[PDB]
Amino acid sequence: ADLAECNIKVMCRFRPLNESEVNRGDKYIAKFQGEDTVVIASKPYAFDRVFQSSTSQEQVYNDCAKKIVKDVLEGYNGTIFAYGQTSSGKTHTMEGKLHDPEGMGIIPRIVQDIFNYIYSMDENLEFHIKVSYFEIYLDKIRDLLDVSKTNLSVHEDKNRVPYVKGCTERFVCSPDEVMDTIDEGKSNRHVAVTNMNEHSSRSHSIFLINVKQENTQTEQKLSGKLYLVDLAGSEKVAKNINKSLSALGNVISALAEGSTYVPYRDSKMTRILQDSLGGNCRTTIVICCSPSSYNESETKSTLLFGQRAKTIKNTVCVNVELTAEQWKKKYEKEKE
Ligand SMILES: Nc1ncnc2c1ncn2[C@@H]1O[C@H](COP(=O)(O)OP(=O)(O)O)[C@@H](O)[C@H]1O
Ligand SMILES: [Mg+2]
Repeated sequence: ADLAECNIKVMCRFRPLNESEVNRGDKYIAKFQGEDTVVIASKPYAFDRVFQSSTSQEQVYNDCAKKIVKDVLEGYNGTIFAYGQTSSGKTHTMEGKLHDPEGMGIIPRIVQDIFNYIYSMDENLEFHIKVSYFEIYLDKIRDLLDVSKTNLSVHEDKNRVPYVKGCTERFVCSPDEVMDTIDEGKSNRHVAVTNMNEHSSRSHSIFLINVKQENTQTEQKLSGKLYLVDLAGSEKVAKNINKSLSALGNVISALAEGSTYVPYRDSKMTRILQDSLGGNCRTTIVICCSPSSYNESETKSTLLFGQRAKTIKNTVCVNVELTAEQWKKKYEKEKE
């Protein structure tokens, strides 16, 4: 009818072994079945989809993000975030070779698709797309489009949904504008960072696409937020090196158990993704793993996080906006 309940989608992507791993006695320990199951230590883990090391960027996008883009275009909130220990393949998955047609990742592909669609519709559909690009490090938000603001606050919008107050919101009209924006952010992130390899492994990168469209015929306004997240490393020290990752794990556990209380507040990361996790949003998590034997423990660890998240259910619905005028017309036609 109106709204529907849906599970969080969880895709597991293994990457091929790197030079480093090959040089040691590292052996490929992932055994594949069908295309939804992977075996590690004579144990099966079934997901919505399992991607082998040979799976191309393009394949991942089609099986994972293309659908999200379609929902967002329909007025749905969607989220996609990569999860896994450092070097498992999160950035490669979400970003890839930003401008390489064959090597680019989910984000740049989603950007092209959004505009391909728009350029297809008639003039009756008017889209207003603004983007934001910030990062969360040590529980503090920095705007990648304006690095001078380094500790932005999370507030609630008019519809009581979490949002980074005061973060840059660029209005874009073409893919190119979004790409330049993304290049601008990648670049500023280096400022005041004394070691990008370590920094990025320990920080959260969030790219937000706010899509608002209005139909002149139907007189309806739809709006959907699209979070594309490149989480910090899930590896442990005894416990998660990233407290924010401990939070994400607790939130995921609470939801998966059906507990009335969910610790979203433990970190602003989990507060920003509050709607993505248990709310009005179509979320897809891509857990990234190393097929390496040297990494077997972190992998099982990652596979479990995926198995829990998979059991969570959201109650989503299109996000329509009506004026008091439009609202009453319908109210009357219904109050009949
Ligand atoms: N699926 C993959 N296929 C080929 N190379 C990959 C794949 N995933 C990761 N890599 C490579 O592995 C290294 C780890 O990359 P990255 O995605 O940035 O890891 P993470 O973001 O999880 O720390 C990089 O050099 C990257 O290009
Ligand atoms: Mg990374």
